[PDB]
Amino acid sequence: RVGQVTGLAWTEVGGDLLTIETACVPGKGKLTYTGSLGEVMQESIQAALTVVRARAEKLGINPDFYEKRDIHVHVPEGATPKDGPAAGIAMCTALVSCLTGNPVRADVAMTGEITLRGQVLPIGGLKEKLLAAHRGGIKTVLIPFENKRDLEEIPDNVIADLDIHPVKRIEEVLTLALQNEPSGMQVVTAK
Amino acid sequence: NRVGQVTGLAWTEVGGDLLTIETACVPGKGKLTYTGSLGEVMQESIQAALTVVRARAEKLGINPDFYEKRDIHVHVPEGATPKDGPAAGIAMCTALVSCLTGNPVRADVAMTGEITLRGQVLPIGGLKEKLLAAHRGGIKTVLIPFENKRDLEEIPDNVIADLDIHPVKRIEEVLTLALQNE
Amino acid sequence: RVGQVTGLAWTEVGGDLLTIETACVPGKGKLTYTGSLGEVMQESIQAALTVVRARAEKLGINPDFYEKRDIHVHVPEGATPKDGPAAGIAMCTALVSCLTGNPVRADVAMTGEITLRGQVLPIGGLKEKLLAAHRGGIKTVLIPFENKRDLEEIPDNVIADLDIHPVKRIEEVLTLALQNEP
Amino acid sequence: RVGQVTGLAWTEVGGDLLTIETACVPGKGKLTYTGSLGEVMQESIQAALTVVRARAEKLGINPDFYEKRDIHVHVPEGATPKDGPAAGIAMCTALVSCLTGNPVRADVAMTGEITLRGQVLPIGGLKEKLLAAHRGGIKTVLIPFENKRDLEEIPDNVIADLDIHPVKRIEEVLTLALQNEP
Amino acid sequence: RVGQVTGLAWTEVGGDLLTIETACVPGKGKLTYTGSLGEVMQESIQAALTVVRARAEKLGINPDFYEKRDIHVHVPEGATPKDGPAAGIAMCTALVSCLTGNPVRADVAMTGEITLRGQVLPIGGLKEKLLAAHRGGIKTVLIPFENKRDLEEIPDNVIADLDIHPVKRIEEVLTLALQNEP
Amino acid sequence: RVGQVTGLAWTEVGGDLLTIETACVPGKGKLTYTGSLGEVMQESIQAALTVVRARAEKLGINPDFYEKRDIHVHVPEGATPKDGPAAGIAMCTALVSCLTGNPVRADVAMTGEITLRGQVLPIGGLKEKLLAAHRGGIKTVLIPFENKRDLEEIPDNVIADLDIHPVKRIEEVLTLALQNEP
Repeated sequence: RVGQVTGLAWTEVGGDLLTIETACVPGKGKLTYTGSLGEVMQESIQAALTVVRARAEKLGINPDFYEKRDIHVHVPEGATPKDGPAAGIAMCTALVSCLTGNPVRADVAMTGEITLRGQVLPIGGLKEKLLAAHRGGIKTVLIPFENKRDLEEIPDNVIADLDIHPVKRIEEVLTLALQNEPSGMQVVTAK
Repeated sequence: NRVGQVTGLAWTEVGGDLLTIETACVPGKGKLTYTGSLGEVMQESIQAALTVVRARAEKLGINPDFYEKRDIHVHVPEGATPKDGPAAGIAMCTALVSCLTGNPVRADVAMTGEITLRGQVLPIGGLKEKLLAAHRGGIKTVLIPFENKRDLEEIPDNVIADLDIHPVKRIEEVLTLALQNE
Repeated sequence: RVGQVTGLAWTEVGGDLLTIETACVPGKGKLTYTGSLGEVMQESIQAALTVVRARAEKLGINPDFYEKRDIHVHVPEGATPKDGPAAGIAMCTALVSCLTGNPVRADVAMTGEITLRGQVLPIGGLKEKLLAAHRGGIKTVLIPFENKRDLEEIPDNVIADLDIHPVKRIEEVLTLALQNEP
Repeated sequence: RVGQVTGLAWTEVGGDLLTIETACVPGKGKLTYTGSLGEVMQESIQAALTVVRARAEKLGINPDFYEKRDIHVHVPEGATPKDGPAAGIAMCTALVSCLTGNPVRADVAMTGEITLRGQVLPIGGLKEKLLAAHRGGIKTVLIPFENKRDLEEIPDNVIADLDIHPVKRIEEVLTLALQNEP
Repeated sequence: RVGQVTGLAWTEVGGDLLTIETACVPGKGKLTYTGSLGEVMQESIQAALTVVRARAEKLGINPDFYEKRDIHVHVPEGATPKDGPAAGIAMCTALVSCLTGNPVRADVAMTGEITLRGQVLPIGGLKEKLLAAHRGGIKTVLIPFENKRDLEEIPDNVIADLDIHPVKRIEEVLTLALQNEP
Repeated sequence: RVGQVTGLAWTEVGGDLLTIETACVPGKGKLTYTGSLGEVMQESIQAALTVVRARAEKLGINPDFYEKRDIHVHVPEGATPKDGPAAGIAMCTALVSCLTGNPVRADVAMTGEITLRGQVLPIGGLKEKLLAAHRGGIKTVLIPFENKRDLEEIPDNVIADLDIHPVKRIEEVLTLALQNEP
């Protein structure tokens, strides 16, 4: 799906999984975000968007086009309170996909705090996040490189059904989550 | 006549029930306003409904730039009744499509369901009380989310007898069923 | 010019007579509303303006008047809290009068909740309102159609002194309350 | 004396007197009101300003002043909370004076609530206001006509050196308060 | 493009020595204020600005400086809550200094509330303020004319060491505080 | 590298090493501050921002940047509350870096309240801030000149390892923090 990403982050009912949605429609450069989102999660969307815009050239988003779009990120179920920083890289991925028409890869989830520099910072509650992904039949989860330590204390039955890809930067997350290569143009070389 | 109207079933502090969702779309400059003693969740459902229409504007027969040329006012009477939740979403989407196209809505049809940006219809809570309101209100046909079908067993036989309940998965089905012309 | 209508609506000390004032001078589209107005009454003014906007051409108003008018709705006494939806039809009438220069009738008061579609919904406290009109020497009162039931309990002399007209729709209100044609 | 008017209105310390000040310099139509003003007094300013706009042509003011002048109302002492509607006719007078160069008259004070139609409505605590006028060497006081009967329960000596003019309409206030025929 | 004055005004610590800063960088008329300022102090900034604007021609400031400058008034220490009207004459001084390039004499501190007419009104806590100027090594202090009596209850040993200039109007403050005659 | 500064400031636990980020992409002047920042810290960003504007020309910065760029200051970790004025010089450094493309030295940490005139004011918690820098591998720390006295009671081993540069003004800060001469 274009603009749809599965994040793992905190909701009232524990650190469940989140179905993030995004729309990029004819407009005037307005950003709106909804889904009973707490302050910290809101700010993660703002950080995620700035990350995209700072990388517009590499990702092929023209500023002309971007200022003629409104963006709405919505996170159903609408009434469920969600919060925290851990959907950061999912917001970013969703927004790149939304702006470029680049479909998100099926059966991937991701968790991690985004920074303006593109670094994926570690999150809390990896146990229950991975539990939620397993429960949902997710096949591949992207997690912060720096949470690799936390995999040890997770039951090996859940670990077995999940393909875990620890990531350090947003460029890697995008290559792992989107169908087409989001950064640059493709050069073929032969030896 | 730039005002769409649709019978919704949604939560109210006087026991969540039958409401008319209204949506006007007069000449303007792309301002959204919403009224009716709405809680935050319901307010956000209006945003989501709008976005569904804006994204599907061509497939729906609406000018894709309609939003620069129109003001949108969504109102949910009765005006003093505190109301909330996502269950009016598909009614808001329908009202807005009606308002912009001139296609009237069937007054004998009511609807309940959370809408997503992807045009899917998600399940709601308190289906009993919703369907009770549709029954008491003399509504003929109710659209409910497909995932609320299992909830239909707890509904009293006489309400199931009275009401033609059509479960829906997508906004497409909603519009086909609720709008008079297409 | 200055639009001026007598409504019956809730104040801190109960339902009472309110002088609703409107000014609509050349401008850029600003809406201001004052009078120690609670949020519900504020929303009723928004609803009333939308009704007018949606009927602009039928009413003979340039449909882009909102681009070139500022509108100030004010409800004295300034210090007295007021609230609820029952001035809706008065607000609409005041707006129409001001924007068309069609003066409001002498000795008419009105109570009733407006909706964007133009249906007039019933209000509470009709007895207190009708008593206030009667004490104030008002000759004609427009009430919502679904308040006909509340007339039984009104003192007989009050019913006899007042000309009471139940209305279903805003068009009826404008025809009865405005001095000229519409 | 231009744009400077003595109002009589409520302050947190009493019904004290108010030195209302105004500035109106070329700009984009900014409106600023300061002086620890409560919501009701702020609302009286908006009412006063709409009355001026509605009458701009008859008062010698260019009606585009809303877009060509920045207006600042300020009521020292800055930290003293002030509120209520009773400075309404003082605000209207201040604004007219500021916008036409017409100085207010020495030793005049005024109290009265303003309506959009220009009627002056009665106020409370008249005795305290007249006392503040007396202690302030005010020789002429404008008051609402409906406060005439309140002059009875005020004593002989706190009035005998005050020239009290009960007024019904804003025109009368402006004629009495300003130096040149408005 | 940064003016600097030492004021004496109320802080959460007490009415102390305070560096009031103002920048006036090229721009399009935005006003920015920071320094943990309470609402009364913010309003004193608005009065100060209006005073400078009303007198721009006299002072040698280009008219329409408010079209072409952004103004930022900051009062360190950033975390210390401050409030009241007493920095008013210091804000005026800083703004005139920023706009004209006329440096402020660092041997001068000042306190006083400013009115739109340029009058200086008396302030509170004179004792604390003059003690903090003395402790701070300030030679000269400007105070409201009406605060003269208050000197009599401040230790004579402190007051003997201060060159105190009681002032009625903003012109007197600008002549005393600005290095070059404005 | 560019638009990235290591600060020492206040934090809900008490550690104090802060990773300050900035971006300044093409836009229309929007300003966004995130990272759970308290109001005093946000004001320090506004102060820092005006410092850059005042000096834009000297720093090679296009003075149009304030309406031509969108500036985002973010301080992870996103969830951790942060406040106080002690990141002011860091915020200024981060902003200058971003707008010039001049990389910040990764071996430098800093702490210091900033003023509109560019002076660096003393902060609190020096002992805890320096211990954070000692533990965290930083080689050079910029501290306000007036905190020199606080080094006396900090343990020798935490300071023996650090190159501590006490600074009075932002110009020093920028020379020592940035890779290429500002």
